[PDB]
Amino acid sequence: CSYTVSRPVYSELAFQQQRERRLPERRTLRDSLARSCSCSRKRAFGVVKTLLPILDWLPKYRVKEWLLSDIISGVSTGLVGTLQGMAYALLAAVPVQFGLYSAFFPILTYFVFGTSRHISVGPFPVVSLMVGSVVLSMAPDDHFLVPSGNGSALNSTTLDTGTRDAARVLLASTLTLLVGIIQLVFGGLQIGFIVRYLADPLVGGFTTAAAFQVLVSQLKIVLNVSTKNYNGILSIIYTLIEIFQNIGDTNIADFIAGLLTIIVCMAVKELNDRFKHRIPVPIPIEVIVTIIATAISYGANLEKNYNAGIVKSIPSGFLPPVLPSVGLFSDMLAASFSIAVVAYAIAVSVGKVYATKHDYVIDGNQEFIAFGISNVFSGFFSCFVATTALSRTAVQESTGGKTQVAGLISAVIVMVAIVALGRLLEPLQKSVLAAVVIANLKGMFMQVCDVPRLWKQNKTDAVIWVFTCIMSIILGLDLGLLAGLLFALLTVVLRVQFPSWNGLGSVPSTDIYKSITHYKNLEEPEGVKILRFSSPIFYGNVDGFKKCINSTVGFDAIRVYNKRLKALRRIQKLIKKGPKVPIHSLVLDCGAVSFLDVVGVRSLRMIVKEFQRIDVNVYFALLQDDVLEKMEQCGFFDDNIRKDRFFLTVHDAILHLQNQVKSRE
Amino acid sequence: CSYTVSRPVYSELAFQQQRERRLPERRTLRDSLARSCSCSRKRAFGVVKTLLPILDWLPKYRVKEWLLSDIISGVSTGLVGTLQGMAYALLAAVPVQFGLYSAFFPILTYFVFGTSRHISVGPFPVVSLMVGSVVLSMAPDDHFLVPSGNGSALNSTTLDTGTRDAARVLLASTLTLLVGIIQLVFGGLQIGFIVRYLADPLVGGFTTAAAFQVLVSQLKIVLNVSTKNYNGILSIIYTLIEIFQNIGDTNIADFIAGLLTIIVCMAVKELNDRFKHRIPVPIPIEVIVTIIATAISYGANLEKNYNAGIVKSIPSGFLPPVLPSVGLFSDMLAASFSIAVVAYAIAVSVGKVYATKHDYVIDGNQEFIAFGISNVFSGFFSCFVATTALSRTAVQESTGGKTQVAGLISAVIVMVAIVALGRLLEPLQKSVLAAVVIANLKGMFMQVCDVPRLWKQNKTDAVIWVFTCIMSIILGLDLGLLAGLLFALLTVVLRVQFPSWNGLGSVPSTDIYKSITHYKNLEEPEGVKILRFSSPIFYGNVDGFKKCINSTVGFDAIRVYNKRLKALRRIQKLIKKGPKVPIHSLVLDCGAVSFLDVVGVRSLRMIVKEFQRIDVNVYFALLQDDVLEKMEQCGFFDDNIRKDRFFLTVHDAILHLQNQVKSRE
Repeated sequence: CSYTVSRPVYSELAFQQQRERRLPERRTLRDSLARSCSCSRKRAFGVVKTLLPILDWLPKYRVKEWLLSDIISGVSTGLVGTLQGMAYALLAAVPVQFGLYSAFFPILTYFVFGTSRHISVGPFPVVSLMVGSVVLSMAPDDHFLVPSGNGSALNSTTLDTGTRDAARVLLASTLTLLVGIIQLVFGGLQIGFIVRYLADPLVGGFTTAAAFQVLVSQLKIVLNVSTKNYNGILSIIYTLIEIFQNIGDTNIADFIAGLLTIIVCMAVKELNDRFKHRIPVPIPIEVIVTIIATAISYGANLEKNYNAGIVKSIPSGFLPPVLPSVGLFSDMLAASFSIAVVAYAIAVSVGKVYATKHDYVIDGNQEFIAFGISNVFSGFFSCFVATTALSRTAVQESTGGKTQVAGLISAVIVMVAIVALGRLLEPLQKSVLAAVVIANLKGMFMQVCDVPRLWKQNKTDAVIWVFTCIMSIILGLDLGLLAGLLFALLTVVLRVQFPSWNGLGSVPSTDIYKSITHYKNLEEPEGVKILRFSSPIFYGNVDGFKKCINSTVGFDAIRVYNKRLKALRRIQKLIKKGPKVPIHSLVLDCGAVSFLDVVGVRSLRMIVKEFQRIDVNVYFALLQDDVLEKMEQCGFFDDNIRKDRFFLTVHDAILHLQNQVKSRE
Repeated sequence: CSYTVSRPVYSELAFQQQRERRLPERRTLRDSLARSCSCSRKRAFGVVKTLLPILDWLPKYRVKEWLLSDIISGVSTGLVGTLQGMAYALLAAVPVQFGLYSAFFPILTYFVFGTSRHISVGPFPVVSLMVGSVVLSMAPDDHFLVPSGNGSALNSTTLDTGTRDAARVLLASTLTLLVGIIQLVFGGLQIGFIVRYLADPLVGGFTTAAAFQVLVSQLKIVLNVSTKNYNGILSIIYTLIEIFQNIGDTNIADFIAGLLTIIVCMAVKELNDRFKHRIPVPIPIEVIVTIIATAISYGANLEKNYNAGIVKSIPSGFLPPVLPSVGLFSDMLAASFSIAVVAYAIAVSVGKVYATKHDYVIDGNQEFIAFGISNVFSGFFSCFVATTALSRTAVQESTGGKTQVAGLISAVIVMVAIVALGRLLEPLQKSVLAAVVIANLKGMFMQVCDVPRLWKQNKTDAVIWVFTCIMSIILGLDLGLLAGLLFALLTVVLRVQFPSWNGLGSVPSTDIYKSITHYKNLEEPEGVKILRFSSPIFYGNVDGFKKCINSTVGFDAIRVYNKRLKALRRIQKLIKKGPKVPIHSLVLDCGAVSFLDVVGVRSLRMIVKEFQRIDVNVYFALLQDDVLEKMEQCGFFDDNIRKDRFFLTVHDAILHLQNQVKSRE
């Protein structure tokens, strides 16, 4: 309707006098720590109710209808889990039997501390790759070769397959303990704002470039070539050239088998996703392609006939717990910190997707403790880092999943695949397992189509995507995440250092002020020049704030005062012998200021002092209360710059000048 | 007087229709690049005048009295500068004559490109300490010892003084050449915003730590003790422990002489600073104490009698130019970058001080270019990095200085002290030169008294002072500057990630809105809840923004919908068988937003969608045009969330809500 007000021009002091303030809360640190820790039984039961989420949904189960859906979904993901687990184990340089352990022990721990319902904890292609980089860099192949075999001329320095795996397993298991501890520290100390720095373009660009390194790494298994485990700078570029140089030393059997299941698993996946309305339950294409693979490889002995690469290394048994090799945390702390954060970032991202669709909330701090205890419990049983794969958790939700009981039943399928089953997968070719991983890389390879979308959107978000994608390819993969966080935080500083300053003018017959570079019919007060400056002034944009003022007034407060004294010598010598035209005032619309950064507030007192010497007043328009209370402490309100210079509304500053020139020409 | 307005409630569309916008400037990069480079002679004359500032003040001289003033200031500053150079030569591990060289050529170079008038370019204690640390880390003492001298049992591995000085001088020349190249690159590319990151507390803490390290080094030199040139982590602590262990192996004469000259110089300096009104020109205490030291040390032969440490290494002659040892840039790039940055920062600080004290302006890029050319010209004549010392430039201002001619006369003093004089300073003890440096450390040691002042002020800036001071002591000195800039940027990011959110309410009979946590008599509209959020929303403060919304509304937009759908199943099953109370709207006062970081506008749209499902409208109050134009591109205004939801003024949203609840119950 109508918007009419009638109030005096309360600048700063006409409003601060009659308005009583609130008494601030006293320090009383002695009572604060006492009031924090409660003694009632409600607080004691509350902290345990959220620490062990099993006491929430297990007593409130729905055996009538929920138990039936968990069994059919458990046996579904159990077959997909035991195959993806043994396939992702090749990305971490660990033997194939330790991949099944990563799909059994972490699930048993994510049943009493987990705060999700539709998350299948297990291996992950990106996370297992980062673990494999640590195992290869701290235990290479040329560090275990023993000279034996009565060679021709020199010592028979043959491969030392066998006892070499014990150096890789103890190294991978020790890494997971450090990963679990870091997650417990972030969850215990309630510090979770570090994961907020991993923006969606940063994680999207990181996973896209990580999919390339997985593609090159898995291509080595498909072509059955032998690289030199190049690690460091341009690791993916160097290993890609070595594969092309060793194309002749490939295996036709592994190539024709690996490329065949690549087309089959990908075509059926896109056919099932597109034609979802026909059949609700996705057909286990990854499972049926493995059963037919081990069946063909068993009849025709591809190990002896075509010299293919088979597993033939499944002992089909458990192992006693082994203590981690403590002492290697110094050379792995940098890599473990990156793995622990990227594992939690993917866990929450995938978890929140299936949380808003089934309308339930997932706690953030509990997710750290949940994966923290799982990684520690898996480290004591020779496992690698546990996460949640989007492809594996999609099977548990599509086939019907309600609680974590579907995952517990999925652990029984992996359970029988270790004690009794597992030996049947002996003649399975490693190229088939190296292909089901590439078939799931389609979800991350299609993320490149978001770069043109982010370019039409905020351009700074598209640069972070390309920066992280390239930096996670040139300089390793763990350093790419660190080089992306620093570049992302630097972009935030660049946006608050170079703000969007305008020339706000007045709209006729109203009180609203809009930018002069966006509208035409905006009138400005005669003599007054209004300037808006977002991105509150700090030590970095304090010099730019001076340039913004000099640009909107047309002159410089230093050169004008210099020319005055340079010309005043002629005026003061006439007795012995014998520019700032338009600017009347400067109303600074500092309404978007958040902090002060006293290093920068010293210039605000200087700016008023500079313009006061050239007969120009520098008023303020929209300073907040939390900033004005900060100026009083930083030594700004002296016997010259009083509070009357500040105002509450931008139109109040103009009314103060218009009423001042009428009573004083 | 009175502040009355009368306008309709223009929310977003009632104001955007009748208000014509301005046509944006076309890209036309061809004409922009063509219009950038000018063809007229005026632009060429201007760039030549601003590149070589000698053509400005030299033809406009005032010989009559300026000649005598510049002559006296030049002889005084020449004495002071040759003393400071022969003193700082010990901090750079180079011989004494090379300090005199570094105090001669940079002054001649800063005469045609310099843009200041009261700057005495030369050595500097901090820069000399950094150069000496680099030289010691890249050329230690145990890397040149030759076994010779027919020792007792093992090889007589005596000291190899001599040819080591050539290697140190070549290394220092390469370092200063790289510094000059980096400065020229920073100046020509017009990139000067990197120096803005060096805040005043950061520079203060860095200078305090550098003064502490200089004190430790000069105490090592005075006591005549030999350390193991420890460099790296905790270098100052290690060398202090080594000095304390080797106290017995000192020289009584050098120690007592150093203590006496320290006391004398400090007493005379404080007496001249306190009683300034008595005598205007400061008495050259350094000059007279050096004269009396070299006079006493010549009569009584302190070299043979008391076995004191004298110079006895002044050849008193020039040297042909030497080409720098190019190829060592890889192992000194970071050190040269830090040295150039700190030198330019100190130079700009001193120039701005002595320019605002004499009412003139000094350019930044021209200063960078001038210092780069000076360092490049000094690198070709066996010198180190050049800067301006606050103690040396104070003499040129106190004794009377108008132009850089005082520097040209100051070079003639060093000129006559290099070719002919200088040999008279042969018996001068190194402890006397190592004491004037400590006497000049009083200005930086008193900066510790600013920590209590910055604590009462903005506390985040007082932590940067202590953080930089400690980090530049534990982990070297060059890394402390890098560890301070990153910490400062992280502190800036933390201030824009955790904003100061309030509960703004309405003041009766007015239209201004103040924080509810600062005033008592503030009334809020029935049902409406206003929330202000500074520090524009980005990928880091999205969860913080959600938490602030949930705290200001009292509930959670997800848990309420969860409970609604969990209670709705009981309602929809009765046919088969047979919270959000106070919150009516949420006006977000997003007036302090600068950018939106589309990852954040996605969360904004998600919030608006979530609150729409619980019958709660989320309006906006003070969104700027530069943010709305970004939201229009980021895919926010769909067929459901129109622009009518946005408003121009905070009171307009309240008026609209009141009209809606009056016209519709």
